[PDB]
Amino acid sequence: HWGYGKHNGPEHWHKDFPIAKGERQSPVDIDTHTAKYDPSLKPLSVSYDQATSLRILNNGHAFNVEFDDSQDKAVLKGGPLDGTYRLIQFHFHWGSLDGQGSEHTVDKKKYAAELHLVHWNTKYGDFGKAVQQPDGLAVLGIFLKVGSAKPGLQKVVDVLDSIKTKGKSADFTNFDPRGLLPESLDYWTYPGSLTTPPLLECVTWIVLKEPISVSSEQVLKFRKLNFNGEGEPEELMVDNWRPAQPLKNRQIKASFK
Ligand SMILES: CCCCCOc1ccc(S(N)(=O)=O)cc1
Ligand code: NA
Ligand code: NA
Ligand SMILES: [Zn+2]
Repeated sequence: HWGYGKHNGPEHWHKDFPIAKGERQSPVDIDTHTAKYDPSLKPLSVSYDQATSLRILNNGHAFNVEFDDSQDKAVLKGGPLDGTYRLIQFHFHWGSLDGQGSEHTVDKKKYAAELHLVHWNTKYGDFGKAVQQPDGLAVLGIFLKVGSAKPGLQKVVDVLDSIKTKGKSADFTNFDPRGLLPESLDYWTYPGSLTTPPLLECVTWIVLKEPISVSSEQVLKFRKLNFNGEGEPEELMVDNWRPAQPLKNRQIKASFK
C-alpha cells in the first residue's frame, strides 16, 4: 500500500495511480511574483459557527478530524467558488524538522506544516459523487510556522496520545475549527488534485497567504504519532507531505494586491 517511505512514497505512487503524472496535480510551488491579482475574485466566506465535529482518526497517513456533513452546517462559499461546499474533515501534513512539512511552498519556502480543511460541492449530493467531478472539492490550505502556540489547536494536540497508531479513533465533539484560522483570509487559488492517492483531480485549492503560528511543543506532539498499527514496529508519523508537482498549463491567482 502507498505511504511516505522510500519504498512506497511519492516517487512510487504513479505505478498504482497513474494520474500522479496528470495535468493538474497538487501541491505546487506558489511563485508570488507571477501569481496575478484577480480583482474579480470574491472574499472567501467561511461559515463554521454551526460546525459539528464528531471524531478524530489516525488513518495511518495523518489524523483526520471528521465533521457531520449530513446538512449545510460548516460551509465554504465565495472566493473563487461557485456554490456551496460542505466541510467533511480536516487534517495536517508535517515534517520531521521545523524546516519542512508543508505541501505547498511559497517562493520555494517550506513551512513546518500545512492544514487542509476539505469541503465537497453540495450540488453533487455526497462526497463520493463529488470526487467524480472536476469541481467536486475545495480545500482550504493554511500554513503553520513554529513560534507562539495556537490556543485553538491545543485540544487537538491533547487527544493525540489516544490515537497513537493506525486505526485508532476517539470521540472528538464540540471542536471549533474557527480557532485554526489566521486573521486574514487573503488567498491564492488554482485548480489541482488530492495530494494523496487516489490523487483525483477534483480540487479548487484556496491557500491562505498568512500562516498560523504553533509552538514547537505542539508540532512535536504531531511527530509522536505512528504510521503503524498497534503491535507493529514503531514508525514515527513524520514527513507525510508530497513535494511540489509541475504547474503545467495552470495559473495561480491572488485575491489581494
Ligand atoms: C476518494 C478518496 C477519499 C480519501 C482521500 O481523501 C482526501 C485525500 C487527500 C486530501 S488533500 N491532502 O488533498 O487535502 C483530501 C481528501
Ligand atoms: Na501567473
Ligand atoms: Na443529518
Ligand atoms: Zn492534505
